[PDB]
Amino acid sequence: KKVFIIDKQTVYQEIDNFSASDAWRCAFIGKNWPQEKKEKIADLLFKREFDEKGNPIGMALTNWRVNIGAGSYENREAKEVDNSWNRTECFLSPDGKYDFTKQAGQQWFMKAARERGMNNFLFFTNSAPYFMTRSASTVSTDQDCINLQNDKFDDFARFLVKSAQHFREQGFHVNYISPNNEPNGQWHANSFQEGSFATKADLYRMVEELDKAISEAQIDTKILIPEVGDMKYLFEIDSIAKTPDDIIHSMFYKDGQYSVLKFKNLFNCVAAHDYWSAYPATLLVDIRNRIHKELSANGHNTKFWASEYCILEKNEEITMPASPERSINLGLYVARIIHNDLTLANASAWQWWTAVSLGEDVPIQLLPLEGSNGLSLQYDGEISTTKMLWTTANYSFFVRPGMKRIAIKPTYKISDLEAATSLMISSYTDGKEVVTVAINYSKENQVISLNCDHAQKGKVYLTTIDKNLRYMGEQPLKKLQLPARSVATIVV
Repeated sequence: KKVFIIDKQTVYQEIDNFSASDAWRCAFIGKNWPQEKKEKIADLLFKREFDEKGNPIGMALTNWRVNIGAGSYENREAKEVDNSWNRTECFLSPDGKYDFTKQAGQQWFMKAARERGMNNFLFFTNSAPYFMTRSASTVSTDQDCINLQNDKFDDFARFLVKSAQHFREQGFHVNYISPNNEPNGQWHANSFQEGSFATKADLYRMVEELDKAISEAQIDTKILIPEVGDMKYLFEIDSIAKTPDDIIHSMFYKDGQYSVLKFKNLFNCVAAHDYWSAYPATLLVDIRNRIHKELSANGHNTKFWASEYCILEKNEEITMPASPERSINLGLYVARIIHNDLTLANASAWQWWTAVSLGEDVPIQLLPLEGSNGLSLQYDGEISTTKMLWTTANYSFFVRPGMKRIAIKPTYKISDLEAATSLMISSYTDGKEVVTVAINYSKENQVISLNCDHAQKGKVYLTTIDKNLRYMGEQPLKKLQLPARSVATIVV
């Protein structure tokens, strides 16, 4: 039996949110799906309530990422995005007129979120509007620099700011704008999707122009970068001048070549994606420790956000025919990413890629109605929750904006690396509740003692192969039973 002491006096990062993305699919669901199904998805995502038996109803996410379209849909007769799922409309047209009735399905999702008490939005782009680009398309045709014309950084910044301002004037708190996605990526090799490579010089200009545009508009919105596809780009990795690597030192130190710290409207936070660094455990823990080491020595109190992930990689832990065992394996694999982001990288936010998917790689899997194909999902389908939804919820439903991570140390020291394959646990508080989330990654049931001031009991919520964040009643803290292969949230 293991004993953990919670220390309310040792405080780490402030929590901003847990999030997911509306990209690609929500345009269809919000516009076409049956009302009751739409509403049900919205409840699983946003609604912070318990059902009749005391079980959380969903993730109750506290940010929502909206994909501002670049118009690969209007421009589709060009050499554009090659499929109907992944094309986007654009509010702005080449004549400079705005049509805010577009992106209707996604606007439905904004409205549904707000209705459920979640009014915190981030607007993100995968490309500048097709007509502003070098290739005349959201599909770029080189890796030289950003697929955006040299005199259109201001036009693009103005487009992004006007869109945010429009939605603010409709009552939506669009608090962040993310102008560039995975700028390290060789996007010109990919027509499945909108995209652009970009250099740090490109990124710096976008920050500079957005900063100016936000000040002119006087909107309460901040700029988030760089959304690198792999956390390795946060440090220097090659000898190629153009590469947007070395993000932390070059962009988020005051003497960095492309330091953005001076910009008033910068969100003081670095965003990167979890991709390709979640396995093996040695890589998982080392790279995330490095983030916190380098970032916290910048003397600026800069936050970190893990801003995109889905199951993309393949490995022995998660690559398997579909099964209830595969299902919980995926849930625990991702819960481990979450824990290490929060505790090693000290992340202030953890964000999914698309909330819904046809695969088993995010919170909600969409199943064709029987006998139907994948394209039929543009119109109607069946909602299936994954264990990833529930293991995220262990965190997201209970770890609310404004809470701070606090210390929870065992009596016997474990290494970051050893914890990753056995038992991971972290705590958070708003001064009224203390929330502890324990991952039992091992194949053995474990018993723990939770020492938390003078408290004797907590409510337990449990996700296993059999359980979707099931409420387990008030439990004695001195003897908390952690099933093998489970995530438990303990609320004091």
